[PDB]
Amino acid sequence: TSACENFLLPADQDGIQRQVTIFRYGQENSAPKAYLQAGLHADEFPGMLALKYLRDLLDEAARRNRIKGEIVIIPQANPIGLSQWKDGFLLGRFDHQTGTNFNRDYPDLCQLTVEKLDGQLTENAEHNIDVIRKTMRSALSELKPEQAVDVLRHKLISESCDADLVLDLHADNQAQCHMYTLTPLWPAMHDVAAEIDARAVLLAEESGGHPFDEACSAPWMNLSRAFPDYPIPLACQSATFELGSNDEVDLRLAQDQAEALFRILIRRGFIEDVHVGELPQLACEGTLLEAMQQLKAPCQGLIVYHNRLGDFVRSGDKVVSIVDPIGETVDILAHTDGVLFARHSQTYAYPNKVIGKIAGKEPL
Amino acid sequence: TSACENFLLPADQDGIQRQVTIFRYGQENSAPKAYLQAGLHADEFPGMLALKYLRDLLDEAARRNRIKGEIVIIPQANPIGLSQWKDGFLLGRFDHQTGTNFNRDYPDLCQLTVEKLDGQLTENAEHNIDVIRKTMRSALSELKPEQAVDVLRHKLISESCDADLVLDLHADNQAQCHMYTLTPLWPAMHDVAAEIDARAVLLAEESGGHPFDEACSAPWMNLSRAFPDYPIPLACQSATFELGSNDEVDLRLAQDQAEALFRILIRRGFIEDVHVGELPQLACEGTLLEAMQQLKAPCQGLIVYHNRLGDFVRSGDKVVSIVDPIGETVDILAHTDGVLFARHSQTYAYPNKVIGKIAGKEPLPERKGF
Ligand SMILES: [Mn+2]
Ligand SMILES: [Mn+2]
Ligand SMILES: [Zn+2]
Ligand SMILES: [Zn+2]
Repeated sequence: TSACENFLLPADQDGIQRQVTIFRYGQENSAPKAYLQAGLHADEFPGMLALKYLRDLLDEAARRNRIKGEIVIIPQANPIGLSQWKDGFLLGRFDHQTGTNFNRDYPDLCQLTVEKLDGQLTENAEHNIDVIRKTMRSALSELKPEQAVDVLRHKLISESCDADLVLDLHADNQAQCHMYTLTPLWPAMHDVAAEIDARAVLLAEESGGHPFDEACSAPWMNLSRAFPDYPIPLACQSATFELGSNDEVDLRLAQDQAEALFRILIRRGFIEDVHVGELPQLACEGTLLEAMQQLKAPCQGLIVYHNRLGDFVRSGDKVVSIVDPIGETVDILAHTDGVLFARHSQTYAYPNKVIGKIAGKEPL
Repeated sequence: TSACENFLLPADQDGIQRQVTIFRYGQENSAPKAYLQAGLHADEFPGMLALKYLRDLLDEAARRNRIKGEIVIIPQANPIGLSQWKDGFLLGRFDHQTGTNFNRDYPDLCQLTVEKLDGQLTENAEHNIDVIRKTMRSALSELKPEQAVDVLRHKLISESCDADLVLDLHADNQAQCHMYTLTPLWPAMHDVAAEIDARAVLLAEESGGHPFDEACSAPWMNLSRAFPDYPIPLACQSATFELGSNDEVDLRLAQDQAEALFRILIRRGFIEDVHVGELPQLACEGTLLEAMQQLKAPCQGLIVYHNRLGDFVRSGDKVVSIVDPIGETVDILAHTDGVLFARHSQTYAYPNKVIGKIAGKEPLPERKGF
């Protein structure tokens, strides 16, 4: 009662062909559609173990015949990064062959569909959703990527663009559970943030060079703006969950995160004959990404933190110092009030290294 | 206060010349000699901060004119590794240019001196120590390394081989404070182990491919065996201190470790007009390296630990599992009673990855030849 696909990438520079294993729990192309992936950055582990245990919960839901939609699970979304060992360490953030970030350069499904949708939209929002989703699938079918990493990105967006719910599971080098989403999907995804116990929710309409979560949700916002004459709702509700620290692999945590993801699926109509009960209290407000402070090391040296992970800090507070063991010490200050939701796992800096993050409000 | 030397390495593949900063607090070639280095593995930080604070303590001792010997301090013994960033991470264990481990392929000063010492030894132990140390310095003078990493290794052993006390400050990926020394320097270095609060003391006569600590202490043991007709004491007392986890950078800890290193220097006659007092409780017995179990991942996957760092584990206990999130789970057991003094910081495995260490007392059948 669970489908398993092993999608084969083309051979890399060493002639090695890698596979993306994809699990599907429901009725193909039916009902509501959910997409959950982990390990796009192959060195970010908590999502991998969480989806292993979410599978155990969905295996039971399938046996009890309780799966209402199509639920797509990819515990290891990036088998290219997962092979990239150097000197005994897994470096899973950048592609060795291209040097590019695994969570950048996704297709713009607005740019690829605006031409095709010219005469296809009506006053019926539900019609527009089905037309836009079919157009997106067609547009992607016409693309012929060659590099393993481009083929990987292509498959992942092909299997997620038409979903109602998309959770990209990530981690930071040393961080509290936090969430990113498209600004206008707040407060729509309050329930998701609450269930996973996010300690920061960071909002943007456009962030970097076309990341995966924005590749899924942004097109609905940009098409709405392209065709203001028609009802185009934000049909694909995507978010990035930073579930914790890159190396935070704990049995209890992964089980708790799997249970939270299961509760999210129940709340959004993927699981039948299960009572959830009261939504947990959200521990933070949604804030703009533009209001977040990156703490940067102005020089090389030891990273000495004066604040614990998750401390509420005030503008002017000494948060972290760079200590040259054969030289000088430099103090680095908070420039905004907020929560120090991220630091770093490797306590040595190079100049301009991001060594921490504070979720602020941008007051005036 | 102190002498400061900036020893220049030859230019690397990008034409960049790196320097090793060396501090000296005493006279020269004087009294007892101490050598302390940190960051030979450039991604191992606790020793770097500890020696910065040990310098603060020695600056004050120098101002008060209380340094009795020569004390040599190198907080960052490896400026080659310290530059080796890849994808925003510091890879400080292996040399990019040679592929070699920074703490391997040191000179065998027994092999380099046995020929020269043929007719130089007498019934006077103290004479033999001075003869062997002078011979070691000469033997090293004759060597002409060309590659930056070989020149670096050469300088570090040249400035440490003739020391009475050598502490090579290291860290492990995720570990409790623990110590390695030459088997016959146990119990001699019980005081050192006690002051640094080692939770494991691991003994070997020869470990891997010629590491630094053994390069300093082994020659005395091997020369004693080469010339059994003469008194050759273990003149150079070396140990490796794994001070904690690679990224364990804490003000309190570095200050506590600096204070402990200072107390070791006082106990061994390097600091005047300071009394130390009662030796702290030793937390563990000295055990053989061959009695230590390396836990190895038999396959790739998530590393899921069932035991906390520092837990006492029994033979047969499930300590760690390798979990393929799209496959099977494999359980890994303790095969000896002992303390799980090390695990690992990066909780994903490749086959044969060492993912933990248990300090046992019974020698294990598989642990021969390291
Ligand atoms: Mn400081
Ligand atoms: Mn398990
Ligand atoms: Zn990420
Ligand atoms: Zn080391």
